[PDB]
Amino acid sequence: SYMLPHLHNGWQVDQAILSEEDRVVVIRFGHDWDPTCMKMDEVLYSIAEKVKNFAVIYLVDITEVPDFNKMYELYDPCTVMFFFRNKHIMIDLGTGNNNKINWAMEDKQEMVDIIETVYRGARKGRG
Repeated sequence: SYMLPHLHNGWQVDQAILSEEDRVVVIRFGHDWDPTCMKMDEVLYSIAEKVKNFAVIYLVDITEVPDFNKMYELYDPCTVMFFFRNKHIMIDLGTGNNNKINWAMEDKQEMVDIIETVYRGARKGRG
């Protein structure tokens, strides 16, 4: 089961997005034996509990998760995505130059920066 909570089901995903009960939510799409995921996951452990009370990340594999396959939906190595207010928002784990985080590169540095603006920015309130 590991630490970083995962998810692979339309019922758990469609419900998880709305079942935040905190603030935001992070989701990763790729493979269990993916390199880009190994790097991102490494940072998660350091940037998880730090604000888990507000944000709720969830790993996902582009094979077990029935997120509309169509026929050849697969093509990209890996990538991350954030969800807030039950909406799909494009937020990179820690863009170093450009393009989503498919190659993975930021560690607990670029991440903490983005997560700080996302977790705090995607609050929707008046705190």
